[PDB]
Amino acid sequence: METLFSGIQPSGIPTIGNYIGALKQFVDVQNDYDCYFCIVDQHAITMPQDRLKLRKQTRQLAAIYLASGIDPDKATLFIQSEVPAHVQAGWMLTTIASVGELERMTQYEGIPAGLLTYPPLMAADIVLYNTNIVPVGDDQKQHIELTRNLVDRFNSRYNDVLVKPEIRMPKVGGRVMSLQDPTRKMSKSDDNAKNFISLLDEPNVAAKKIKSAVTDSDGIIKFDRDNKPGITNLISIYAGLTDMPIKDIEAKYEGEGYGKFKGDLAEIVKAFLVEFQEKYESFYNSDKLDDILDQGRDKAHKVSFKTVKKMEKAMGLGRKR
Amino acid sequence: METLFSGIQPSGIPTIGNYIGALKQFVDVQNDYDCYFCIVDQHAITMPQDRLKLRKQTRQLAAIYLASGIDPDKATLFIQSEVPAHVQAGWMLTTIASVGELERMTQYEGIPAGLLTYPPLMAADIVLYNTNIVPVGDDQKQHIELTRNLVDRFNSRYNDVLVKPEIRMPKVGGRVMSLQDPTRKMSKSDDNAKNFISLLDEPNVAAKKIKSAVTDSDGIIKFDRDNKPGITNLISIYAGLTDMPIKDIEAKYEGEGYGKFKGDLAEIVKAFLVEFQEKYESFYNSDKLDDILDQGRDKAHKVSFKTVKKMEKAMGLGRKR
Ligand SMILES: N[C@@H](Cc1c[nH]c2ccccc12)C(=O)O
Ligand SMILES: N[C@@H](Cc1c[nH]c2ccccc12)C(=O)O
Repeated sequence: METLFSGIQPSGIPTIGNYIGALKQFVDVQNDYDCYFCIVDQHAITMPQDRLKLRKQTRQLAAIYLASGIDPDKATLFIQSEVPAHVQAGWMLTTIASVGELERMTQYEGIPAGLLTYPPLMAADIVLYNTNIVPVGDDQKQHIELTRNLVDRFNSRYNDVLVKPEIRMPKVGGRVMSLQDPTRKMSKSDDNAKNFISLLDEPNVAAKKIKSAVTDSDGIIKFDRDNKPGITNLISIYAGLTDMPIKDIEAKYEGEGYGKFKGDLAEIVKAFLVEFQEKYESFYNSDKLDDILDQGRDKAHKVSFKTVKKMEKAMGLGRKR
Repeated sequence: METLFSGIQPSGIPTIGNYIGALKQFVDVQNDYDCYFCIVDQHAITMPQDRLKLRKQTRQLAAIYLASGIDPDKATLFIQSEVPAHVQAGWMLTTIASVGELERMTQYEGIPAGLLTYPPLMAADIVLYNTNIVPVGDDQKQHIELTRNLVDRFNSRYNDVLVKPEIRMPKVGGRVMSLQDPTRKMSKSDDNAKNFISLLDEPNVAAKKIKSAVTDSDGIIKFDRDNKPGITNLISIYAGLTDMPIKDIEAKYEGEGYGKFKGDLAEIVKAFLVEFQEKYESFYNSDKLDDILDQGRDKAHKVSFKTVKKMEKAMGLGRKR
C-alpha cells in the first residue's frame, strides 16, 4: 500500500468545493492508501494567529474531517504539535538545507522567521511517514522539489533512510468554481461570500447562494464549460453532492430550465449541509473526539519515532543505547 | 536557588584552561545553584560534523564533565537531542523572531541554514528551565540579548510564562593563557599544540608542555602579568590545580628559580591528569554512564515539559485536555 500525507491548515473552514475536490475523495482513497491527515498547528503559527482561536480552529478541522467520513482506524488523523518528531526531523533537515534554498521558496516590525524556515519542517512532515504521495497543488511544487532534494541530500550524506515523495492525488475530484465568478476556483477566503459555500454556512444561506449563482436567465441543463460556465459549475456541484453522473443529470432535466434545476440543487445543497453539520456538531462537541485525536497522535508517533530514530543515528545525534 | 544553564558543544576536548576557568568552578557552584549542563548535539550539526564521531564526542564531554566532579544528583547533565522540548520551544520562538534579527547574529555549496536559525533554539535551550544565569563569554552577548528580547516578545504577545536570563558566572576561575603565547587565551583548537594542555593529553606530554612554556630563562617566582606574563601564567595554572593561594606559591619558591618551579608544576600537571583521566576512563567505559545520562535526560524532560506545555497553551498550539 502506498502512503499518502496531507497537511491541513487549521485556519478556516473548507468549502463545498474543497469537499467535492478533495475531502470526499480522501474518504474513498483511505481504503486503498495508508493515509496521514496532519493538522499542522505548528505551520499555522508561522503566520498571524490569535492564540485563543487557534485551538478551536484545530478542533474544527478535525471535526470537519471526521464528519466527512475520514475514518480514524483506516487513516491517521492527528495534530502536528502533538508528535514531537516533526520539529525533531524538521530541525535535522534545516541543518542540511541552505539559506539560498529557503530564500528562493519565499519568492516563488520585521518578516517573521517562520515564513522562511517552515519548508524543511514541511519536508519533515512528509518523510517522517515514508510518504509516497502528497496531494498538493501547483503552488506547492517548490516545496516538494525541496523535499525530494533534502531527501537525496540526507540519504547521500548520512545513509539511505528517507523516501522521496511524489505529488499525486489518487482520485481527482471535480473542480468547483466561484458561484458568482465561474472562471476562478471557489475559495474559503473570497471577499464576496456569495462566491463560496462553506461547509459551516447556514444551510438556508447556502441554498440562497445556489439561487444567487451567476448564470444565464434560462437555458438547457447541459454541461458546457466554455460557453455556459455558470450552469456548468452548478451541474458539477450537483454531481459532487449526489454522485449522479453528469450525463444522467442532463437526462433528468431534459426539457427543464434553470428555475427547476437551481431550485432542486439548492435543496440538495441544503440537505447535504444539514446532514454534514449534524455529524460535524456531534464530533466537535463530544468527548470521544479527544480519544480519536489521542489515537491518531499515538499512531503517528509510533511510525515517526522510528523514522526520527534512524535519522538521529545516521547523523550521530544522541546516544547508542 | 538561582537556575544556571550551560550549553556544552560536543566538538573537542576542554583544556586545563577550560577546567581552571569553568569546570572546577561549576563543581563548586552546583551546590548553590540549580545547574543545567546541556550537551548540545543539535547545535553541533549546524556545523560540519562526522556522523560516526559525533556520538563519541558527546560521550566524551559527558565523561569529562563527570570526571571533573559534576554531580548528576546535584545538577542536571543531559544530551540536548534526547529532550524534545528544545526543538519544540525552539520552533515556537523561531516564529516570533525576525529574519533581520537572525541575519544580524550571523554578522556579529551554500551556507547551511542551521548557522542562521540556531539562535532561537539557543534561546529555547535556556528559558526551558526558567534559567536565571548563563555563564557565557562576550562572543555570546548578542545571543543572550536575542534571548531576552524573545522572552519579552513572547510574554507580551502571549502571556508571561518565560524568564529572562542574565549572563553571569557565579565564581569566575583564573584566566589561563597559551603556554607559548601568554597574551592569548589558551584554546583547544590552537594550531600550535604546545600552546594548550588538553585534559586528554598524555600526562607525560603535558609535563613537557609545561617545560616548553615560553618564559624568561630564569627569574623569581612572583606574580606579575604585565612584565612576566610567561611565569605568571604558569603560576596561575599552579594555583588552579593545587588551590594554593598565589601569595602562598610565592612564599614556597622564595629563593627558587624557574627550573625548580617548572619542574614541580610539570609534576603537578602530570599528576592531575593521571587522576583526572582515570576518572574519565571509568566514566567513559562504564554502563552506568548511560544510566547517568538517562537520569539527566529524565530530569531535564520533567522540567522543560511543563515549560513547553505553558508555551503551547499560550500560543494556542495543540489541544486542551
Ligand atoms: N504547507 C502546507 C501545509 C503542509 C505542511 N506540511 C505538509 C505536508 C504535505 C502537504 C501539506 C503540508 C500549506 O501551506 O497548506
Ligand atoms: N551556542 C553555544 C552553545 C549553546 C547552545 N545553547 C546554549 C545555552 C546557553 C549557553 C550556551 C549554549 C556555543 O556555540 O558554544
